[PDB]
Amino acid sequence: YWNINLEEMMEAGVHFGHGTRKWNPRMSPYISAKCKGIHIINLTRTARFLSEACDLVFDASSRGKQFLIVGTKNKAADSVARAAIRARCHYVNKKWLGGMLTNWSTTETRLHKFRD
RNA sequence: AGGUGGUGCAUGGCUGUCGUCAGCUCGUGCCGUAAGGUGUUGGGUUAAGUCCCGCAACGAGCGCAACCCUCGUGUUUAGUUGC
Repeated sequence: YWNINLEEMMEAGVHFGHGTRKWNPRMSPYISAKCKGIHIINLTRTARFLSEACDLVFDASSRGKQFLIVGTKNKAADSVARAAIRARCHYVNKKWLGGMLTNWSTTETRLHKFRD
């Protein structure tokens, strides 16, 4: 059991806090305290900044706009590969080649060469 | 008309030379105010930016290679002034 059964239940488990002394002083209003070296991120402001982030993507999916989910990191590669097949959107996974999001015209010629 | 008269530091054509060395560049996209740079760097590897990996680089063009000519094996076809 926890406090309440909502979205704040799963976020209060093992889904918060990361950086240890490698932080950027620009993200200062987005933290609570520094417990045992690790910087604990505030769940009160994340829930408000997740709401306005979920309001614009819902206002884009109703129109029929396309999304792109990038993730070349080893600890996030397997989760980025499954989430985009279910959503039918663009995704990068393996080695990141310089110029994929801007140079779509030069990289799609390689995709047509794969089909040739 | 004629000039093997001057000037190839006025020139065409052609050549040596470093060199067969292997480099020389471009499109798109990024970096910097900009001139430019990145790709043509790095780690190894080959005769060779040859190739692999890494990497805002991703691809491409000239060069390298190959395609052409002989030599080394055989096979098929045709045999004189060949055997």
